[PDB]
Amino acid sequence: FTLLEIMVVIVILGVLASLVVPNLMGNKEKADRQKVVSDLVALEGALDMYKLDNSRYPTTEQGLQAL
Amino acid sequence: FTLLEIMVVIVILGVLASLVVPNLMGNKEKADRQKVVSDLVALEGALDMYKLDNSRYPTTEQGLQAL
Repeated sequence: FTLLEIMVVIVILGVLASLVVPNLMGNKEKADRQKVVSDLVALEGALDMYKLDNSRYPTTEQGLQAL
Repeated sequence: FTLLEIMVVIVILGVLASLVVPNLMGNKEKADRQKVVSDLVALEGALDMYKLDNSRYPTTEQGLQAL
């Protein structure tokens, strides 16, 4: 109640917490790439639409907000 | 491949098919006249030849087949 209730658990605690290694850190950073690479085709491909109707692309100061 | 391969072309299709107006209909009907007018001189002029040898023209029921 004081020893068995504790000492047995102290082991179970560390035995549990020791061999529980879920994963790494930084996988999201790899995801940031495709998130931007996905934009690349989506950006140029979307701009091409505007390059069709107005037959041209927006100006720098005009920015992508024109899209 | 799905949008640029299509949307750009949908425009090019209509832009092409829209400003391609070749000509009218009925010019052949005008040609039917000269085709018959050409016969007129050719008919009488040809009949005149028969009006020379036999000194006269063929009969109605005899028709132009006599020529």
